[PDB]
Amino acid sequence: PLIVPYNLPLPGGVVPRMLITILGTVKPNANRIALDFQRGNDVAFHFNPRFNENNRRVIVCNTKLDNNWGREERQSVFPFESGKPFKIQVLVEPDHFKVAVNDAHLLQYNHRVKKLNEISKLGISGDIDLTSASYTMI
Ligand SMILES: Cc1ccc(S[C@@H]2O[C@H](CO)[C@H](O)[C@H](n3cc(-c4ccc(F)c(C)c4)nn3)[C@H]2O)cc1
Ligand SMILES: [Cl-]
Repeated sequence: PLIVPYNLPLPGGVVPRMLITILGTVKPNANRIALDFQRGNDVAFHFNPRFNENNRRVIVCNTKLDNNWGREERQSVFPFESGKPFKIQVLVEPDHFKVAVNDAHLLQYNHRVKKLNEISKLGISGDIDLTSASYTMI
């Protein structure tokens, strides 16, 4: 398995039609996972499954600019499961990141950070065994 937290460079930044695929297995009794598409110190797109936020499972998405988190976007569809293998696919579209988990569409996140070419790394962290992290053009 790859060492978590893992940094996946995205050479030249992201572009529409770029597909990022992450395979891993959630740890037993997981608490949290995060994907962080980063523009330097800023987080263009934070995708954060929370397994126990006041006894609810929720995905929180947000952007961090100059160390400040913005408005959260929340999704109660929660496709992750402690102990089980998952696939996350993040497709960059012109106006949003489009996320599918286990081949089912989950959410879209409109681009707040609009310099897509400057979003040139992806951090993967939290309560997973990480099998692979890669990208391709579709
Ligand atoms: C005013 C204010 C008060 C409280 C908060 S809470 C904050 O909410 C953000 C989304 O709005 C992020 O989720 C933040 N966050 C989560 C993680 C994280 C996730 C998974 C992981 F596996 C690792 C290693 C780290 N890192 N930062 C989280 O602290 C926010 C604003
Ligand atoms: Cl969290």
